[PDB]
Amino acid sequence: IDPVVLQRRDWENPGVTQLNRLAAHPPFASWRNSEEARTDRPSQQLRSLNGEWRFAWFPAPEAVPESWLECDLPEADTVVVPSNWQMHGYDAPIYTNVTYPITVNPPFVPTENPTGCYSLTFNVDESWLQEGQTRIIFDGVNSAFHLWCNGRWVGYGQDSRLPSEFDLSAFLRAGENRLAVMVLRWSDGSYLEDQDMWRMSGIFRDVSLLHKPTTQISDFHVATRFNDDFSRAVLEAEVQMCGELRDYLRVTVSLWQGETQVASGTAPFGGEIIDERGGYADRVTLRLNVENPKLWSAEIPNLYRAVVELHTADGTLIEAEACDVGFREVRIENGLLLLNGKPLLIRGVNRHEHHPLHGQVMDEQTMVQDILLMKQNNFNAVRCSHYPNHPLWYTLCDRYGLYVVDEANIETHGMVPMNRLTDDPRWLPAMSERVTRMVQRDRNHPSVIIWSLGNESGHGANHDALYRWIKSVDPSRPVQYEGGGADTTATDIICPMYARVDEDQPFPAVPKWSIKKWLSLPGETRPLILCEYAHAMGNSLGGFAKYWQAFRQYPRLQGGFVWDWVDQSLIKYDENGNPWSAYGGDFGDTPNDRQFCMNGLVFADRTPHPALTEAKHQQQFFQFRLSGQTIEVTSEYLFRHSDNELLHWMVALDGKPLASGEVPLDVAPQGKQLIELPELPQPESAGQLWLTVRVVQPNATAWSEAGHISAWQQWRLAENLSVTLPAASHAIPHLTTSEMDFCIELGNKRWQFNRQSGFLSQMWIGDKKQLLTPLRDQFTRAPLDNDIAVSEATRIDPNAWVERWKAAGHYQAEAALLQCTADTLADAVLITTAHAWQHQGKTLFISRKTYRIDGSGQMAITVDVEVASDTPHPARIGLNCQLAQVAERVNWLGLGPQENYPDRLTAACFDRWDLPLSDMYTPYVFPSENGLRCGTRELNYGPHQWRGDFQFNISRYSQQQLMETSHRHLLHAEEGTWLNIDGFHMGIGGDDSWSPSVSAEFQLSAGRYHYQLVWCQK
Amino acid sequence: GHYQAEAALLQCTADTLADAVLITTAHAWQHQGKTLFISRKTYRIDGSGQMAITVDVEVASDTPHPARIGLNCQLAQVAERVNWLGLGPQENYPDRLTAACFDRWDLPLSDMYTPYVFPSENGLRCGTRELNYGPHQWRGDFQFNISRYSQQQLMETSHRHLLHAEEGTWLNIDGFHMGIGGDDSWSPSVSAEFQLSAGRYHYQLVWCQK
Ligand SMILES: *[C@@H]1C[C@@H](O)[C@@H](O)[C@@H](CO)O1
Ligand SMILES: [Mg+2]
Ligand SMILES: [Mg+2]
Ligand SMILES: [Mg+2]
Ligand code: NA
Ligand code: NA
Ligand code: NA
Ligand code: NA
Ligand code: NA
Repeated sequence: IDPVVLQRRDWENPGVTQLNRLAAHPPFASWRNSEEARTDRPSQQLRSLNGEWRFAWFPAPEAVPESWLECDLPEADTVVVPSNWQMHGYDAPIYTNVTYPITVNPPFVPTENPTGCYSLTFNVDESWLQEGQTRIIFDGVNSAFHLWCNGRWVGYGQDSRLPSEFDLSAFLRAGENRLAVMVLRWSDGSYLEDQDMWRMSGIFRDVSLLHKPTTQISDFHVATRFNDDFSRAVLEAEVQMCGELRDYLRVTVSLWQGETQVASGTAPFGGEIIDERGGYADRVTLRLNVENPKLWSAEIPNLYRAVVELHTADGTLIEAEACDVGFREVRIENGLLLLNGKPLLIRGVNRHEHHPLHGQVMDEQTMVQDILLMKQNNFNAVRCSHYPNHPLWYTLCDRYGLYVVDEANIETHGMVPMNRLTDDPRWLPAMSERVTRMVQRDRNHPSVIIWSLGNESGHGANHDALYRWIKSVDPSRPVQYEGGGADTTATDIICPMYARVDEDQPFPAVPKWSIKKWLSLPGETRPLILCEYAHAMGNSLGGFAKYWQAFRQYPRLQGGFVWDWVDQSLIKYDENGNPWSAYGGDFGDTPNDRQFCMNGLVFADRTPHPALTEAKHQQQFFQFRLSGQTIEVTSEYLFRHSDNELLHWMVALDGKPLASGEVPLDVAPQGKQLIELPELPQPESAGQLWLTVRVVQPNATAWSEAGHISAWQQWRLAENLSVTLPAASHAIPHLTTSEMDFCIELGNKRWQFNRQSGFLSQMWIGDKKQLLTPLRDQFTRAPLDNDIAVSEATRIDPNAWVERWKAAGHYQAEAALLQCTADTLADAVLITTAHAWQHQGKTLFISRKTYRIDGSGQMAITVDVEVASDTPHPARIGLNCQLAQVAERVNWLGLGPQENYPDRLTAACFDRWDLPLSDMYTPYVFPSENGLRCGTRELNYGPHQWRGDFQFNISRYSQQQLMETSHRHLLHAEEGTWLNIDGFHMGIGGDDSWSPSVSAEFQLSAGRYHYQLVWCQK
Repeated sequence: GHYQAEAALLQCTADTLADAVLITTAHAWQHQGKTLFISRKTYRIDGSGQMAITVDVEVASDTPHPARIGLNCQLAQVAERVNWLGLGPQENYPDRLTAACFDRWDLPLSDMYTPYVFPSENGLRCGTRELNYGPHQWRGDFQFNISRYSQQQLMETSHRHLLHAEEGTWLNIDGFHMGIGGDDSWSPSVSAEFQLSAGRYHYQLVWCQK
């Protein structure tokens, strides 16, 4: 194909971002019936061209044969559109984080430029061509394209994340027509699309045809302005037209509240005088008064319907357009972000448009599934990281109720320095279009409360210009932008990524201050909402509660957006057709950044990670205090009463329920309720009483089913310590001493301590061996993504926990025996052991133990550990062994039921839990230490019971296998069951995942540690 | 009832090992039917003359966190000097020990008492690994105070000038001690991290002759 199209190379020129593209505008449907517009029903004037298309792949646009313009290529395939062509296997998707997937040489792209040739033969009815305007709408094309209709060149478009529209009126004929779309993978637009995500291409959002009359609504803006107490509002609708102006033309704007018309107004065209040359003859603004409007919030998403009718004075409708209207005010005042006059607390998450099968194509089902899960887990806000979303997303957020940060498709992370392009006025045109056309599209959505200038593009003069452009065109929403230090002149909100709660990170030029400190820096007055925090990569969200404590305590700390919602894993199939989750590098893509695309609170199929429950608990909308027998409930709702809430309470003695009841909740927003519990029966047993409360929603909502639990909290009540001594045992265990073993016999039970190793190597119950691997101290864990601390494949931080561990010899050190002795007591055998772990003549740890086996068949293991002060703090201080048994169930008295770690255990509840063994393993795509449960007093597995105060995990996978396997699908069940029982376990961290992030209070730094376990048969 | 709690014996047994005698004890402290604390100990006396005291303490979760978890006795010996390896040389407490340095300190006994005009617990030194007083040596990882005044006398006396040296020397050796606070002096002011709230406590002392 040629000639001007190939010679001009528009995809290597940031001065050309489009040719012949129509102006951006809010969603249109061109209804010719007002009632269909009101009810938001399908429009005959809006056709989908989604479905089966013809497609051929080429290595470069030069390889595209001319004949393709005229007719179908025989070698083409029939494929579904929308789609990313990488998902159909035509070439590899690439995962890189920061480094561009192409040589950095702006505005040039590689000569080998994968080219997708899409075509469609389709019908157009004569009615559509006799009169009016027929346009084609490409909602998303990645990254740039030329368009032909029936062999004739139509135009060109850039920006993968906003719609490109072209007038086809002069190109079409009645009956059969053919479209030819040449999509280029790389363009100068790629320099503005360096988001930390899979790099794909193609026609990946809807394609549609829209018919508008020649005289048409071309744009409209809806604003809602309020009095001081929000009891009065004015809806202001500016309407623009194209076509010939006539005196008989009219616009009517009506506002609907369900079936009730609340207001209507009509005017001819002709705006007020704006300057010395007059006003806009082709515009009119309608003003409607609304008394006591029902206000829109995420809490209660009240919506009205505005209908915009273009018509003649005699009453003949030309066309109607429409939108949902949410009556809400967003403003920053005295340093606080307010919604309808009340300060928001953002329970937010970043959300990419990712599907493990369809790549970056978004469907309604997945969108709805995401929103439901978000709301069920107490999220009220979403950031569109890092591009305008599929248009349906905003409609759903409007109707379900979520606060939205709408973000321009501008990320230049890979530039050196980051602002090389954004400070260059030659790139201001390309940047402006990414901002301005976003605003023009999305400005009528009530769910959009904040505009964002993009992501990770430094701070340049181009940001300041566009910041001001938005502030000028839309004063209704704050503008934020994190680049260049998070608090620049281009942001209304201090919006850092991964600024910690208490700890400063004083990077040169772009420091990350403690969020508490940041607020009070000399002269600073703005609110702080983190654009990204609590990096949810694999086994993560350590310290999430620290953020939420601070958000609640500090008025100007107004929350943040977790990074992020969903793992960007992709599905591949093995030789047997079995699906597996894949990450960076698994497609032959290179260079790549491996698992760094998986940072989600949920797996790609939307199965929750364990971190999601911690998020739900910390983001609860009711706060609880206990005083005596009085529960104080405080509502953090700003607008709604608790009109779908009852409080269930339960008192239990070590898991055994003793008393329970329920009280309806009747709490005003920001209000308090006092609940006096009845007099509780005193227990005639030793142990700890535990109070658990939970908030239950009795009725189904749009986002939840009847019985949904929205909040919970636990307290210790009375404890009665056990003073009664167990009865003197009848049986007495016997000590047999050989050269190789200390053996202990009690009935048909046997304990065998290997005297060379100094470990318990075997146990027998009759003729059944109990151990496959001896019981040994363990001080290492299979490294979490946080311990590894890598964000770019070719970058290692020597301070990373795994790096320090490896270098200190933690994973290398082996036990050296210092002492192994045996003694007979009055009613017990006492085995005393001392070991040392060494690396290069350096003692890392010393473990001193006693094993006391008594007549009741209980083995009491007392362990005292020394950790050298100059060695890096160990991942854990515990024991492990491989059990011969494989049982169906795991039953424990401790924190659960889900996986919990010391810095991520607030959501867990103390109680008696019983799960299948498989649930005790968390299938993180990148395998690591997982499945731990803390605060555990009793553990039951098969014939075994362990008692003490410990943390444990239990599974068919050794720490050794977990640390040696890169992918979960490659793990194999080992013989029997691996048990890791820890006196102490280090935090998991997660403030970020590319530097040490475990807070000091969760590091194993005490130097000397003590724990005790009792092992017996159940 | 922390000041009134009475020690009730639960267990006291003796065992003879290969090279040691082992005494095992358990006690419960109770006030009006409520068990406040349980102390479980072993004393291991070997052929070298050393006595290893292992102490494990349970504290009821619903009793106010205790001021200390340790042992005390009145020694017959009155010596002139106190020698220790730990934080010093001056009085230091868990929430007030940043100024103290770890080293070998040697002071007159009188320097181990702080003469606050209103008498109270005083003269603690923390992070101590070895303590020497006359013929005795204690080793471990503990906090201690040492003086001629019992906690009882300090508690019962309003003015320092009314204190009288008791026979011998009162030794208070703690595995754990609560912070002193002071953010103000008219409400609870000891921060949570310096309160003895762990519920279960472990410490070991070795007592021998120097
Ligand atoms: C902030 C920006 C986002 O796109 C991700 O790169 C995240 C780390 O995974 O940091
Ligand atoms: Mg271009
Ligand atoms: Mg980035
Ligand atoms: Mg809690
Ligand atoms: Na706040
Ligand atoms: Na990432
Ligand atoms: Na209710
Ligand atoms: Na691994
Ligand atoms: Na006193």
